[PDB]
Amino acid sequence: KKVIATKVLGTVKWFNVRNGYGFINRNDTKEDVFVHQTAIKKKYLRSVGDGETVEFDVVEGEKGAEAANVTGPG
RNA sequence: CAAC
Repeated sequence: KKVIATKVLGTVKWFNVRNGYGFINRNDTKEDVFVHQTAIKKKYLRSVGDGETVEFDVVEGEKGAEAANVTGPG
């Protein structure tokens, strides 16, 4: 729950709706961050598309950094 | 729920 960064922009590398997670590449550091489906703000009410630009917070999850509050840019 |  510890917030590391906010209003980070990134590109969805892939998001798998069967597994319910994917990875976003941060535009500011070029590092991949894990994104779980429950972290996406609202058929797939919580999903993002491969190649999409998204805005998110980076928080400290159980297994390291992860995306939170994932939305479109702006 | 950590490389599909």
